[PDB]
Amino acid sequence: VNSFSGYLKLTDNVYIKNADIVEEAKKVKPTVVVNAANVYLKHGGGVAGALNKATNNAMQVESDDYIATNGPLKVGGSCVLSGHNLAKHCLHVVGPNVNKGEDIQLLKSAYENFNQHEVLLAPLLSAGIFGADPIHSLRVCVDTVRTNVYLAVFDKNLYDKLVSSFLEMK
Ligand SMILES: N#C[C@@]1(c2ccc3c(N)ncnn23)O[C@H](CO)[C@@H](O)[C@H]1O
Repeated sequence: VNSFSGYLKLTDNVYIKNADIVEEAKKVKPTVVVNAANVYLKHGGGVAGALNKATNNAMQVESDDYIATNGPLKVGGSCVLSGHNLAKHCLHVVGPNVNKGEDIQLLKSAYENFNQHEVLLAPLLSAGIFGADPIHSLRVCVDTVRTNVYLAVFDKNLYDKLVSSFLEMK
C-alpha cells in the first residue's frame, strides 16, 4: 500500500507529481484518495468525474445515497466514503468555488480535513472548474496539511508553474 514513486518532494510532508490521480490510485491503491467534490457530491467533471468514471458510477450511486440522507456537505467540509476500486477510502473534500464568490478562507478549512488521515493521494483543491489561484492553493496546502499528502496534477503546464513558483516562494 501507498507505494508512490516519481514524486518531487516539496516539504517534509508535501510531494507533487505530474500525473492522473486515477492512474496513481490504480497503481498504488492508497488508503485514502481525495476527491475535489462539490457540496452535492455530483461528480460531473474534472477530478470528480475522472474518479467516478473509474468506478463505473458506483461512486455516484453511493454519493447520491449519502446526500439523500445527511444533506449536502458544507463548503470547507468533507466526508469519508468508499474508495471502490481505486482506494480503501475516498475523502470527498469541498473547497470553495470562487466562481460563485464562495469565501476563499474556506480553502484552509478544506485542506484541514487532510489532517485526519496519515497519508493521502490528493488533487490541488479549488483550482480548475472551482476557479481559485492554483499557486495560492499549493501555498495553503503546504502551510496547512500536517500529514503526508501526495499531490497528483494532471496538467503539465500547471505542474511546471506550481513547481517553479514553489522554488521561488522560499
Ligand atoms: N491538473 C489538474 C486538475 C485535474 C483535472 C483532472 C485531473 C486528474 N485526473 N488528475 C489530476 N488532476 N486533475 O486538478 C485540479 C483540481 O482542482 C485542477 O487543476 C484540474 O485541472
